[PDB]
Order: sequence, then structure tokens, then C-alpha cells
Amino acid sequence: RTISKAKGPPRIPEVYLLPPPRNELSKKKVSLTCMITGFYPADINVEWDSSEPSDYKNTPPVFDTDGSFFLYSRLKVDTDAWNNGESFTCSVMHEALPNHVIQKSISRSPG
Amino acid sequence: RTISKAKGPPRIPEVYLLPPPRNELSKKKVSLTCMITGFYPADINVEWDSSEPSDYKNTPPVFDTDGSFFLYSRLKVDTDAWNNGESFTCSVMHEALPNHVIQKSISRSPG
Repeated sequence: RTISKAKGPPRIPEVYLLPPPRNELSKKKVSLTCMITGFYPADINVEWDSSEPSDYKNTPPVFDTDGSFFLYSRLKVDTDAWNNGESFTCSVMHEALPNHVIQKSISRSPG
Repeated sequence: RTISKAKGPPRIPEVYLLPPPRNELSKKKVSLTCMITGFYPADINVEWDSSEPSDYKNTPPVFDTDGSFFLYSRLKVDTDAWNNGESFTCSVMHEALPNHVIQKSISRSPG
């Protein structure tokens, strides 16, 4: 269970952030993500933290023209229990040829 | 082809933004989204603008425990052709019971 490739499994070298911006709420609906994308071959996995509270679920490959691949994964807590509750992290390991990366944080928020 | 429901198709009333934050690049990989979520029944659609340049593709239902439903859709141009090129918009219409919404913009970016 292995191959090599085409257009390109292995090369498109980057990591992402999308933190609680300019958007007016009360504790309850708005959440954010981690994005890792333009990469074949057909498999890579995403974990965030290692533990899961309520909502950490994966946004499935979306591959773009040239796009070679697109992954997006998200996290929420729910609202009014942010600061210390999970001051938070995202991890990626995409085998097909190993790259194990970590990038973390947040700034702003529900305020 | 119609029903009513359960936990709740129709109620979870909000819209989203996630604009080019605190993340250092050169023109080429990092893009953002529109998020509309906690809503049954089994169908709603997303268009952004009405025209499509390169990459506007839909991130598929992800439904959370309570989650009643989650949709995410994205847009890119590619890089170094932002300002006027597409100063940009997101639209939602989710039938099952009609709600037609529009919210738009961006601020920061690749800088």
C-alpha cells in the first residue's frame, strides 16, 4: 500500500491559521480551524491537541484544479470558556512521506 | 421531496467570516472561507459572488453531536491580485425553509 506520483503528492509546503476575527456574537456559535493543503498522495491525518472536547472534526479533502490537495480541520469548545480552558493546538502528520508539524495559538476571540 | 423534523433542521440562526490574519507568506498558498452552520434538514446551498474564478468550492456537511448542521465554503484567487481583482462576497440560501442571506468583505491580507 504505497506509490509515488503524478502532478504531485509530496510538494506544496505550508500550514495555517484562522482566528476569531471581527465578528460580533454572544457565547455560542462561531468557531475556527487549521488548514493543511495542496498535497497528494491520497492520505494524511490531522489531530488537534491529542484530546477531543466536544467538537474536533476534520473537513474532508477538497482538491483544486491544480490544487494537489486540500485539508481543513476545526475546533470549538462552545463559548464562554476560552482562555485557560484550552489555550489550544494543531498537529499534522501526513505520511506518504513523513512531515510532522506543529503550529499553535489564538489571540482575539468572542471579544 | 420534503419533511419537517427532529432535533432541528430549521433553527440555528447565524453567518461567518475568517479573513487573512497574522500569517506570513509571499503570494501563493493561504486562503479563506464563509461558514454557515447548525441546520438541518438535509440540504442548503452556497454560492459566492455568482462567478467562480479558479477556486470556489464548498466544504461538505460536518454535523456535530448537537451540531444540527455544519457547512463551510471557500475562496481563493491565488495571490498578488487581491484589492480590485475581486473585493469579494458570500451568499447563502438554504431551502427546507428559505433564508436568503448576504454578508461581505475582507480587511487585511497577504500583508
